[PDB]
Amino acid sequence: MKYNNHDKIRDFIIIEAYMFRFKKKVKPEVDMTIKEFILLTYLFHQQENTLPFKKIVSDLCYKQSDLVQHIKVLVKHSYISKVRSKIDERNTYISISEEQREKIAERVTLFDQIIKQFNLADQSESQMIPKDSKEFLNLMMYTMYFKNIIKKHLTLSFVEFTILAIITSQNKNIVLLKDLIETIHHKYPQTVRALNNLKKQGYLIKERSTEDERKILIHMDDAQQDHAEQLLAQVNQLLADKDHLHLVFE
Repeated sequence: MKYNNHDKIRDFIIIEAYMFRFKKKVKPEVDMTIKEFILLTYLFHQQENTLPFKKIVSDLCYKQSDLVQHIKVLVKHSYISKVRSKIDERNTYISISEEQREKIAERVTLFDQIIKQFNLADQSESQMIPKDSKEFLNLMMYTMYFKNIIKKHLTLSFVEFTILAIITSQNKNIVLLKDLIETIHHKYPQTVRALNNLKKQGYLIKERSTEDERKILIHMDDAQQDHAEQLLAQVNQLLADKDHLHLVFE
């Protein structure tokens, strides 16, 4: 009861789910945020001992407003220092001394270990999963990139799209709502609302059994299958030849 296709959409679904599990287990046990670990990973992997802030804003998928504070946190904690631009004085440059690059390196080595240990304790079934900080960074950026594309070219949310894709790969087979909810990382509220909107718009059928009214059946008829197919096809095109798993490094 999974996404039965080996395209880039499958990549997103797998990674998005992995990131959910990772966050769930790690965020409570560690005081440094995941975004903070990713910023440090980025900063570690690049030669200049000094860079323009706008370079970080452009290289990663985070909005600038979501970076300003974590830079402050990283600064406050001596991982980096900030210098004002001598040209457009409203701009900023981040500097990394030999002493700071060392504090960063150890911190990224810790992240490497956290990822490794998580993978060992996790149902690491797929080969997709990040193996170290650099890979984690890239795959995390892919989920953000995938999501931006969804809201730019479609009217559906990324959750509704996930659900549509999963059901579409069932080739007309009937799926039970509770089997669907059990298989995905998304919770009941979000899932049901996604299905109700998908039904309403006409993407799929959501009906109840007539003898065992307890079961909620989800599936698509010929027409709907066809449309969904085209749709998954368009999206896969949009993500075509982009080195989606290496948007930042390598």
